[PDB]
Amino acid sequence: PNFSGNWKIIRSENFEELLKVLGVNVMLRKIAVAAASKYAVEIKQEGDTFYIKVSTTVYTTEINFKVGEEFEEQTVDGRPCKSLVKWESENKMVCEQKLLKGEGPKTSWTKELTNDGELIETMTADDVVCTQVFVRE
Ligand SMILES: *C\C=C(C)/C=C/C=C(C)/C=C/C1=C(C)CCCC1(C)C
Repeated sequence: PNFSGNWKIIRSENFEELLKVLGVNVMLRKIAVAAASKYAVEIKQEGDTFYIKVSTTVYTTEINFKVGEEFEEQTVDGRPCKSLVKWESENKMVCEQKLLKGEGPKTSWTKELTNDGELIETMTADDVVCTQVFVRE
């Protein structure tokens, strides 16, 4: 479908609770929550190949992958992982991650296009699910 677009966050839920699972201390969590209110996602999708640029006010990175082929990225708290994206439905993809070194919570993310034109991203650490909602800019 059409994940392609420039997406601006309109809602962020449970992000602090996710970072807490990930071991981030309280005051860095609060500043990161503030940073998540400026979270923007730029997506270019060509077939099952995705170019995704995620950014806040002072930081930007790119995540490029093809559905079904392993790649390397980082968890949201910054630890390197191996990742594999698969479709779950026409408009939703799920990414499973595996830490490259050491241990830690089981992390994953998802992206979904709703039939209202919203992008819904979730991020998971063990038990805790962060949900962020975007609209096209
Ligand atoms: C939606 C798909 C992918 C691959 C996105 C991954 C996004 C992140 C690891 C984003 C982290 C951020 C959050 C949620 C808010 C503060 C700072 C970032 C923008 C880096």
